[PDB]
Amino acid sequence: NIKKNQVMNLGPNSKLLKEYKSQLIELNIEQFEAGIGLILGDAYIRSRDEGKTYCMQFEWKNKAYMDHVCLLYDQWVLSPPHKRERVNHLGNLVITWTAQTFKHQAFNKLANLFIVNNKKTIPNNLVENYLTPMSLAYWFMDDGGKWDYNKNSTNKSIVLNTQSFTFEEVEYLVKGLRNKFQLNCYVKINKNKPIIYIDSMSYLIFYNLIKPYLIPQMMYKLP
DNA sequence: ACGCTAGGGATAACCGGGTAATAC
DNA sequence: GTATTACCCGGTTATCCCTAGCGT
Ligand SMILES: [Ca+2]
Ligand SMILES: [Ca+2]
Ligand SMILES: [Ca+2]
Repeated sequence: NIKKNQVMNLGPNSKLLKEYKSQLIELNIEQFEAGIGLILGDAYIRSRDEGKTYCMQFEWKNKAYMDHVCLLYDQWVLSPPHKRERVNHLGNLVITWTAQTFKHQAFNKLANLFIVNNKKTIPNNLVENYLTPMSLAYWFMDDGGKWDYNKNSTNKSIVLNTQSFTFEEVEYLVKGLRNKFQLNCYVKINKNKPIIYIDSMSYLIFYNLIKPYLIPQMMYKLP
């Protein structure tokens, strides 16, 4: 075999790199299930060879969450998280962490569920067939948040920020969330765009499913 | 009198493209 | 000189959080 450490400094077209990539066949169960939530959430899955191979790009503010995701698909990620620091139009410095997998056919397994002809879509019964408690956990760590950010609140309502998807796509996601996980949720409007509102009634049932995957530095997102 | 929204803001993400390092 | 491609860019804004002030 070939160790990861031997190709953590070699160039992109390295012979030893390609032989290491041939040793890896598919994503493991944890990498696929989490991938679902990540692609629904904050991750970006892309092909440059028109569908032959795919890779995932990551960018987050939270260094620790970036570290956790990098460790997940450890064998798919060559480098440690890289730091950016950019100046925006106001003239403010913005600190963010970035990382990416190498391209590999194993990622086609994930991308074939979302990317159809360049543009990302959501299949009719995605949640019912593919979304697991682990998928919901990473999706929450990406898009999750509170409904009530007022200090001192009895409202334990969860929100999933899905402003990028169409109202139809989100409506279908709500159908899955209600049926598979018995969640009292529905679509709400924010900036003329859809979000998933989870009622405080289903908070216990939602928390129990995502407990065995949550990281401490992401516990602030919970009410 | 104050809980709870809808409205809003400066990000914290998401998109592709460019490049610099190997193979032949 | 052309193919390959992980790492690194810049464009750009929908995000997650914050809160005015509405509604009872
Ligand atoms: Ca997201
Ligand atoms: Ca996020
Ligand atoms: Ca976005």
